[PDB]
Amino acid sequence: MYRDLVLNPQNRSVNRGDDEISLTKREYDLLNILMTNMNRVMTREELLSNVWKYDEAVETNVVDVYIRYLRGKIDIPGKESYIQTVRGMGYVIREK
Repeated sequence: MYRDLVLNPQNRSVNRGDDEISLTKREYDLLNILMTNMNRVMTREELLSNVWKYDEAVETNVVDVYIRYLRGKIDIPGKESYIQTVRGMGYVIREK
């Protein structure tokens, strides 16, 4: 019943209310794994292994960078981020 964000696989974008937000391949995959694992904290290692499955020369830092790309496109001013940072554990999307 979580509807703050709704994935659109037809054009692999995400809807925030009535706003459709275009996402790159990596941004979509990263948002998808977090949403599929709602309320569970995903470590950078877990996110890296899922979104950069066969990539070479890609460290955990890239996960952090993409979380920032995601926040830039989906977060709204005056509202807490849709993706929460959990120091020492990773990232999580929490149903409120």
